[PDB]
Amino acid sequence: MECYRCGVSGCHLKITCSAEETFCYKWLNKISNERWLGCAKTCTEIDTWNVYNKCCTTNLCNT
Repeated sequence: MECYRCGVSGCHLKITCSAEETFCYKWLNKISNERWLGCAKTCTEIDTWNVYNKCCTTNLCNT
């Protein structure tokens, strides 16, 4: 599986997940609009004053 990740060129970059990294994350800073995307072994959904994070478990799901 792969997930999207972000760099200077945008958030369309692809990264291979290990077998244990069964999540793609999409972590958004609600204050700065920073996007943090990738593969992870653990993923907790978050919806606070400053953070939104969504978790998903299929290839390139963190659009």
